Amino acid sequence: PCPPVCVAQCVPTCPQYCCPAKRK
Repeated sequence: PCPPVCVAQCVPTCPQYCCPAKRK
């Protein structure tokens, strides 16, 4: 599951699938 720090920041500890990629 994605933690709030991943939603606000794409840190290295965060799961790649949770990182919010600014694109579409």
